[PDB]
Amino acid sequence: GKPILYSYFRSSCSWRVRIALALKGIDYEIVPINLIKDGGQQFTEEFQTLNPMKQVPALKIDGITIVQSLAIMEYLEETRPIPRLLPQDPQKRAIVRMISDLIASGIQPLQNLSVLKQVGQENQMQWAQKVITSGFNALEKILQSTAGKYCVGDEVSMADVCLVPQVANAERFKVDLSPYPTISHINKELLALEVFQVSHPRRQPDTPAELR
Amino acid sequence: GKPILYSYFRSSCSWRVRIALALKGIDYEIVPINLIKDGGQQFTEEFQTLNPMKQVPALKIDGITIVQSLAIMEYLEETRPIPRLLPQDPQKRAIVRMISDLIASGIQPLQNLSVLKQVGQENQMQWAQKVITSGFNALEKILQSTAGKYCVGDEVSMADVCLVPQVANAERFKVDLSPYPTISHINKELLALEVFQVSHPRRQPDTPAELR
Ligand SMILES: N[C@@H](CCC(=O)N[C@@H](CS)C(=O)NCC(=O)O)C(=O)O
Ligand SMILES: N[C@@H](CCC(=O)N[C@@H](CS)C(=O)NCC(=O)O)C(=O)O
Repeated sequence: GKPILYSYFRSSCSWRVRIALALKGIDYEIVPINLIKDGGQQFTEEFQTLNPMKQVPALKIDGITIVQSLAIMEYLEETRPIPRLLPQDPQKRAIVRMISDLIASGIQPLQNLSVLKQVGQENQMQWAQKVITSGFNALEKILQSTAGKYCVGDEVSMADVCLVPQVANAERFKVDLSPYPTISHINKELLALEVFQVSHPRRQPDTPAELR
Repeated sequence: GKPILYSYFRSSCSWRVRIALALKGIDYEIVPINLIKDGGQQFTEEFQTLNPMKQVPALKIDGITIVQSLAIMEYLEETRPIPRLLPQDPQKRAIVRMISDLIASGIQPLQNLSVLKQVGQENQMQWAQKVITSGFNALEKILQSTAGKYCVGDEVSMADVCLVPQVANAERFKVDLSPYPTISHINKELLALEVFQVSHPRRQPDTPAELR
């Protein structure tokens, strides 16, 4: 059977994996998990047995179940090598992983749904904006040394796969991107590639009709 | 020159790297970065040029500067292969990375100093406890399927290197570990190994005298 991705249309972490799967040419099926309706499907007993962390994505592939988007992408990289998400040179690989982790560990978790719920309605917007602006202040500086056409040199990497979904989140939270011209430029360049379009939140099984 | 690690004695993420460096037998120097005194040395202009994200660890090695503890550890794994932080089988590698990311992306960032400062004095303790108990609820369930002597089978891996420092944080935040017998058992087993002792917060250049 085809690999099965458990995804939510609006989920940044899910988008990451959908981009990687498109990049690697892997035909997969999606099982949508609605993260918001009736408290969220991620809390169901069935989904909790799939991922005790109660998050998407989860990928069933090659007879196993993998959670954590970067762990998934590293698995895909090791088993379906081309196109490469990571370059061959260990020093350049470290830079790609550094940027991916800055986003995936340093920004996204602090603006995740469950965290925003704990912050509360009155402060969640400002909180999300602060986390993202702080992260992008740093990332924009780093990209001055690392970026070519893309985040790390001239080939698409895992850092780019993390960048686009986090920038879309920045737009959703009404963050001013004008002080981040390099993030902005690279984001536009990546969005011109088919693998970032076919995988897009507005083209998902579970995209609400009003957003298609 | 020897590799230079920028570290804080109490930093969980720094401990990770110190364990990996000990594991790989790499002789290194530490430059302490005091994260608390006078607002924190991580905000100095000099440290900001080292790491715009204003966090430890940072490692200078082989003529480059790497930030992000998991990116550092993956670099060390690729360049100094034994003892292995990741197993040879891509499916087992995915499990090690999943657990490492659960901790490093799913728990630690939400109990980091800068986040606790934004939560505020009145709520930070309860916040940290909630994040850690939620993460450990999930992790303890996952380890039921994955763990042998250690988090993933019978060889120490990157998941173990992430586990111990996060458990020490759990102790510092007064989290009840009694419902986590597998995390507790594995933690005790790893703490019996020299590489987790030589690297310990209480044996650092910058350990306050009262804690030595
Ligand atoms: N570090 C993770 C985080 C996964 C995650 O936070 N997923 C979000 C969607 S982007 C989620 O399922 N949140 C559910 C919730 O907050 O209740 C990974 O990269 O897979
Ligand atoms: N994802 C990171 C996080 C690094 C991090 O949060 N470091 C903490 C120490 S454990 C820090 O320097 N915090 C400084 C602050 O919060 O101002 C990594 O694994 O290196």
